[PDB]
Amino acid sequence: DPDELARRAAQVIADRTGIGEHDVAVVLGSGWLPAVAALGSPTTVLPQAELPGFVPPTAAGHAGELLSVPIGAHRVLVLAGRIHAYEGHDLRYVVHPVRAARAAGAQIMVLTNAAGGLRADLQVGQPVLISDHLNLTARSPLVGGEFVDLTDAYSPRLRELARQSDPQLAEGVYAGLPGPHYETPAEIRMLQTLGADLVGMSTVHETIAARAAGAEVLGVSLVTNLAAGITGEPLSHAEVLAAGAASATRMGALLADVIARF
Amino acid sequence: DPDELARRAAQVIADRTGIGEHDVAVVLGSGWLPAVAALGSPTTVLPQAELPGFVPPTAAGHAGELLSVPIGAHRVLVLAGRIHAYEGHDLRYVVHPVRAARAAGAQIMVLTNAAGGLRADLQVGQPVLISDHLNLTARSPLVGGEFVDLTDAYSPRLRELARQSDPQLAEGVYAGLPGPHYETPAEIRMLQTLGADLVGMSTVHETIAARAAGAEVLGVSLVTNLAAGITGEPLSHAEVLAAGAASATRMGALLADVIARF
Amino acid sequence: DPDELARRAAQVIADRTGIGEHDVAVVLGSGWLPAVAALGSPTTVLPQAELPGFVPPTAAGHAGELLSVPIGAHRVLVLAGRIHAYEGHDLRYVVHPVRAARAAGAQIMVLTNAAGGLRADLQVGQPVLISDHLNLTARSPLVGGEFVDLTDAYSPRLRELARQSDPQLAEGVYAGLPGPHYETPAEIRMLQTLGADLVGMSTVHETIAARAAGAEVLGVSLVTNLAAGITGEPLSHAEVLAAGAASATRMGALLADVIARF
Ligand SMILES: Nc1nc(=O)c2ncn([C@H]3C[C@H](O)[C@@H](CO)O3)c2[nH]1
Ligand SMILES: Nc1nc(=O)c2ncn([C@H]3C[C@H](O)[C@@H](CO)O3)c2[nH]1
Ligand SMILES: Nc1nc(=O)c2ncn([C@H]3C[C@H](O)[C@@H](CO)O3)c2[nH]1
Repeated sequence: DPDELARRAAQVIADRTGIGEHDVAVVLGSGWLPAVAALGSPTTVLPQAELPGFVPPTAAGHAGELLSVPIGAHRVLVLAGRIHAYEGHDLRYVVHPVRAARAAGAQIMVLTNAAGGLRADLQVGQPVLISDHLNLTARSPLVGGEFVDLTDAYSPRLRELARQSDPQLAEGVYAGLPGPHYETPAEIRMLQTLGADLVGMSTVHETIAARAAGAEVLGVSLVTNLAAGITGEPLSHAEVLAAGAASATRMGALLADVIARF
Repeated sequence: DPDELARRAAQVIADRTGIGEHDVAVVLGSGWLPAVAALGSPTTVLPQAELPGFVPPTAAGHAGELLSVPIGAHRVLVLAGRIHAYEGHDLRYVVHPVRAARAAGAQIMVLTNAAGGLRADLQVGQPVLISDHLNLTARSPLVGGEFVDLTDAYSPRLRELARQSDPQLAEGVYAGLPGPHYETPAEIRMLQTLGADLVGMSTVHETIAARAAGAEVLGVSLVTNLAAGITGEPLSHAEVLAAGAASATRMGALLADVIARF
Repeated sequence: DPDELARRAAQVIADRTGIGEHDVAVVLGSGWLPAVAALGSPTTVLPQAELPGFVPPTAAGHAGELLSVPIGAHRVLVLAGRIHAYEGHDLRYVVHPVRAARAAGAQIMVLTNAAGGLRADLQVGQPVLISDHLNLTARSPLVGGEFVDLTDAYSPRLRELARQSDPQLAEGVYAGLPGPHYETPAEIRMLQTLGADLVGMSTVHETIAARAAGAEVLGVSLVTNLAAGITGEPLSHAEVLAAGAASATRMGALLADVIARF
């Protein structure tokens, strides 16, 4: 039961961190791992394998960590190593950290990702608030009659707060596609016609899970590349990571500043 | 085998109803349950659990009913309680009532749903004939080489007939999305660009199954809300049901009048 | 493991054909089976059931063949009988022949299909190079962190080469949908707004698999019908096959000429 394992994850967190309430959570996207040191000093580092429900039962492999990091007046659960739908596991594992985090008291999820830039003004290394998404996975992490209203899925308030920290932060619609392949240029023209400014392979489920769980969502894309076909520059995951690395100190400091304003 | 269980469901129906041919079938959408009393007097009430193939093997729970209701010169199988793709069961259970109904002689499926209104003229409580759909689930209830031509999936004739009953019935394209989450406003702008007038979480599979089974389809959406972001009014399932309730007497009477014209 | 069975398929091929490297592969689409005799003389005919990984474990049935055909200075693996996603088997079986073929040395995949024509100039019996695709299946045949850049998924060079053979070959964006149902006219207007010139039920996975495997892709659609609603002419699979048959000699000769230019 996802809610059960989430509650049980949250007991482990509170137990092992000594912290009954982590007020905020962050999921670090592709390339955002080096941003951790910029976020602050982890006080607890929890192997995700030690937390109920974080690891898909099968396809074994050394999952990442959940950090408890004091950021301003918040204990923040920071997810380092996430599961993506394209790994082929149930979405419950994709969104488990949001649910676990919510069970541990997280009222804000900061959902970060690497994204391809579609909108003309967006440039590589530029962080972009997600104002909205297009879930183009044909999936939901919610599994029977759980309506969730997705109006303001990406809290305008958290965005204003984000902008108080960085007033020039652009915002954009993010299209979540399954991946793990990147888009054809024709897909990218499609996405633009669909109203996407950003394209990625995560986030949408986590946002939906977050909202269903009663949490607010700040989405932040790091534009790591302009989306396929826009310039002709070939996309690569190693370019996405390297872009995230080159931008990671700034991204961490951005998040720390923004999260402290929450 | 879906066709087998459908044939076997149809034997149960004919046996328990005493009616060899139900000429029409109705699937009642979200909120349309109170419309039953408006449809007429059920002569037989069949627990869906007593009909082969209606209940997904696992995820147990007290399924609904299939009513045999005389409506005009028709015995009409009326599905009260339906299964939605978002329940996570195979689409065969989503569309089993259409197939069962077709096996019991249904030549017309009346597929009703609650939908969010996208088109400018559509208002809450307004019934809307489905002129067509966008199946945006990336799925089909058909499972190997079963081509079905979906040209006129929503019989223009049944629509004209529907309009003979209610000449001001608008019509619209319905986008079937998986749910169970409602759309982001950005998704709703996407859908509009895609040509949808209505958005929901059912119908498309049933229509496809219906057409594959050789049956005609009248789709009717009750607009229960304007789609996300159009007004800013938050979407809720309880608003969808309450809208369906407020509109249910009319909807039942509409369907009874329309079905008798068939 | 798809790569393992692919390598093992390739050993079988090299063993049974006596040919260590098949430089090219062709997947024949719906209706393209009669084009085989036009392609050349098969030197080996391999039941797909005798090749590791070609047949889905369950849903048994007499799969087709993989032909080794000398075409110009190439040994070409020609897939006769393919698996489509709509058969409900894992995509690994959909794309196994591309992977097997790549393991047997194929550097070019020629991916042929029947498609519905959306673009105004496209006519029935007209072959159309795929310049790009819209993967509208919400799926990928790649299964964990396998980025594949899909920029130039359909090699412009192979297209120019194709055009050296037939300078009037049009090109078009192909939208791969799951099927097996054909589109509603509203879906077809959607697809056009999305930038599709052609619509089908295959190819996109094979292209993605091909590219992931390091192979170049020539896509060729035979326009078998104008897409749903464009003319009103009802779509049928038997029309698709008959169109493919009427056009098969030409299509085979086209492919033979084009493949020899590779
Ligand atoms: N879909 C998609 N298109 C892009 O151009 C793109 N650029 C970066 N990313 C993100 C998403 C993943 O975190 C990770 C993909 O491995 O990087 C992208 N995703
Ligand atoms: N997807 C979607 N968007 C809406 O705005 C909307 N409004 C009503 N409905 C319908 C569909 C289901 O029967 C049921 C959702 O629980 O109500 C909607 N479905
Ligand atoms: N989706 C779709 N729409 C069409 O109008 C259409 N016309 C031909 N085809 C192709 C695809 C399959 O090979 C096969 C469908 O059985 O024929 C189509 N596919």
